[PDB]
Amino acid sequence: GLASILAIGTANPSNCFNQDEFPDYSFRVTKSEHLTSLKDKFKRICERSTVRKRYLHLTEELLQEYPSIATYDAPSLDARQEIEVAEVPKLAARAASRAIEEWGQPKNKITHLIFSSTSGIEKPGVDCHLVHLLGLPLSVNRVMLYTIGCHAGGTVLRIAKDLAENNVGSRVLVVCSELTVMTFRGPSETDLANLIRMGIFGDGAAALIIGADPDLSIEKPIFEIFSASQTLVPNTSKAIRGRVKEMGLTFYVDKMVPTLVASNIEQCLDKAFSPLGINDWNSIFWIPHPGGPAILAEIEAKLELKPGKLRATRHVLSEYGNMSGATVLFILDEMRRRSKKEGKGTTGDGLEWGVLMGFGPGVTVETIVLRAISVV
Repeated sequence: GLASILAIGTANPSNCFNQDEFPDYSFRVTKSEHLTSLKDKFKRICERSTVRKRYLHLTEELLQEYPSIATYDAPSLDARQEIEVAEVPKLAARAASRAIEEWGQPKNKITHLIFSSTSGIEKPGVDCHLVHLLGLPLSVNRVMLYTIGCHAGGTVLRIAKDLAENNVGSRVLVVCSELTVMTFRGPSETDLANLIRMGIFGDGAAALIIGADPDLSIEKPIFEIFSASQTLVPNTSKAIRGRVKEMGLTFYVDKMVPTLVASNIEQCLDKAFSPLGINDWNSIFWIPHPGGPAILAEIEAKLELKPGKLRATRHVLSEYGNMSGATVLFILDEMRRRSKKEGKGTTGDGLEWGVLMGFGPGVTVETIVLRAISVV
């Protein structure tokens, strides 16, 4: 049958930053408190973000130990790499442990590992580090995806489906582990995209167990991955940009990205749901990647979605910020948990069919058709 999500675990850095206090904090540790005009622009960015809290690995203590990271352009990649090759696997392990505990099965039955990370590019990779941290079998088939990034939630589900469905008895540990250590830099009037980034983006790791043909005596499917499509939006390379440089990972998101996504989402939805004869975008549950509040606003407006469709998505954006590829997996967890707490008939807010969408560099749209499972 279809590749099924059997368990979902999440983890965040232990340090929590309230958005109210973040402009004061960020401008102090980057020695920028004298840039009162720029700090005012960032408070406004933070007020419109709809982000209330984020978890960040970067503390004032780490910036004091690695002062190059607190600047904008100073050579800092070695420092960032030293932090992330250690921390990306550790956070991944915390999320994978929660996923494996919910799953309830022994780690000997994990046959595949898909690991997506922006950070910690190294040989051997954070996928190997995770195998040794979790004590996974040495024979686990690994797919290490470095630097995708924001659509990676859809990417790992697309790859997990084919691995799970082509290997009888296979159980796929999927992990997205995202720290902002690699992209964090001091504020500048010469980089608006990075002001937005330092307002919206938070750290997090989400892990899940995928298998086809679960043993229903011991395993509980939460969602089925019905189909997975990727597409490029034509002539939109350069709309979402990042390069690994001596200053770490650079970051650019164009102000037109909300419009570009909303302008293309209908084609993706039509290709995904026409085979099912589904047409009404209010009749399916929604897991859109919350790049920011503007992208969610434009999707709602364009598809004329009812006021509550994106409740789960907005909750995760508000409570954790944008955790890149991990975010949609956090939203899957939020949706199934809210569904149980509100006594809905399915894991997908009482609805049978759902869409999960990643938006990232390309510009790339990852469209996953999910089937919810009946709760009783």
